[PDB]
Amino acid sequence: HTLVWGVWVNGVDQGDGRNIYIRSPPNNNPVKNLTSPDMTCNVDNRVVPKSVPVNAGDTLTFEWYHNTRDDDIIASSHHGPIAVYIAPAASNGQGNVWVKLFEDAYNVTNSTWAVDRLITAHGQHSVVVPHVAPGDYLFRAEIIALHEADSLYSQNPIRGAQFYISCAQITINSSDDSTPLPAGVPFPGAYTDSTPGIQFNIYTTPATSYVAPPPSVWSGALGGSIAQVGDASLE
Ligand SMILES: *[C@@H]1O[C@H](CO)[C@@H](O)[C@H](O)[C@H]1NC(C)=O
Ligand SMILES: [Cl-]
Ligand SMILES: [Cl-]
Ligand SMILES: [Cl-]
Ligand SMILES: [Cl-]
Ligand SMILES: [Cl-]
Ligand SMILES: [Cl-]
Ligand SMILES: [Cl-]
Ligand SMILES: [Cu+2]
Repeated sequence: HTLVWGVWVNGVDQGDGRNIYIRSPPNNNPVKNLTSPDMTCNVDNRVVPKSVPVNAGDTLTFEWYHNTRDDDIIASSHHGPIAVYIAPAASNGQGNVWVKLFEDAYNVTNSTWAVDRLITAHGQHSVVVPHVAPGDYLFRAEIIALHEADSLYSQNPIRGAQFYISCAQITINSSDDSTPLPAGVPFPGAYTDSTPGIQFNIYTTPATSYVAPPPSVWSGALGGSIAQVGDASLE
C-alpha cells in the first residue's frame, strides 16, 4: 500500500502533487485486475490542473509514501520490481503508447529488490527526461508487489500480483526531439497471466531467477535509479 506524494526535478521539490499534477487515486489500495482500465493510471484517471515543467536531460524523481510523507514508504513484505513508462498526454494512456524508461527488479550483489531499495531511498526513484518532442506527457510509475503473486487474480481474486500505479502530468519544454518517441505497449494489455514476472513465488524461487514483465527498456532512455535525491524532513 503506497502512493506518490509528488516529484522533484534536478533535486528540487516541486511541492505536494496529489490531485494537482498527480492523477491521484483516493487511497493506497493496489490494482490487481490486469484487464481493467484501472491499469492505465489507477482508479481515478482524469486530467488534473497542473503539469510539471521539465527539459530533456533533467532528473525527474517520484516520491512515494504509505500513510504520511517520508514514513515507512511501503510494507517491507511487498518485495517486487519498479518500472517507469511514458506516453504522450494526447493519448490519455489509451492505445499502444507506453514506452519503458526504467526497470529495476532484483540486485544480486546487495541481495535487494527494487522495493527494498525504494524504502531505503525514502520513497524516491528517478528517470532522466529523454529527447522526445516537446509537449505534454504522462509518466506512469509502477511498483509490483509479489508477496501474493504465486496466485493469479484472474483465478483467485483475493490474491495475485499487486500494482501500485501513479501517473504524473509532465510538460517537456526544452528538447531537440532527437530521440522521437517509438512504439509502446498498452495498459491494460501488456501484462497477461502468462507474462513473465506476473506469477512468481518469492518464497521458493530464487530472486536471481526472477524476470520482470516486458517490455524492455527503450534504448533512447537516458538513465535512472532508485535513490534519495532530496530530504523531505528539511522542509
Ligand atoms: C476485470 O476487469 C474487466 C475489465 O473491466 C472486468 O470486466 C472484470 O469484471 C474484472 N474482474 C473482476 C473480478 O472484477
Ligand atoms: Cl476503495
Ligand atoms: Cl483491481
Ligand atoms: Cl500547468
Ligand atoms: Cl504528511
Ligand atoms: Cl538512497
Ligand atoms: Cl535537448
Ligand atoms: Cl537518475
Ligand atoms: Cu499493500
